[PDB]
Amino acid sequence: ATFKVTLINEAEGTKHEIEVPDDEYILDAAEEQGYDLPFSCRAGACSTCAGKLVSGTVDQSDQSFLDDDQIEAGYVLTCVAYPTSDVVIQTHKEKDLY
Ligand code: FES
Repeated sequence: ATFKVTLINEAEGTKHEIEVPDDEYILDAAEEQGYDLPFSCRAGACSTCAGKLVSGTVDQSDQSFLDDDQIEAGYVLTCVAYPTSDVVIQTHKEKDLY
């Protein structure tokens, strides 16, 4: 399957839509589609690529940085997240972390 992923940059007031394969991480699909997003480690072990879910679900089983409460709050490391449905997510949310 292929899921629609909506990227929202609150500070910039932008909204971009991408199509993401069920077996591709969101960050990779975004870049391929023309949208560069923040990243550093690209391995699920930092917070640079953090985003926050608005709706939809992801599989980010490979991540290691976020604690359970952060995940509960809707945080996602885009570099290692696969969409599991259509998703609405806010990007550039690193600063929200502590
Ligand atoms: S860039 Fe480090 S966890 Fe995604």
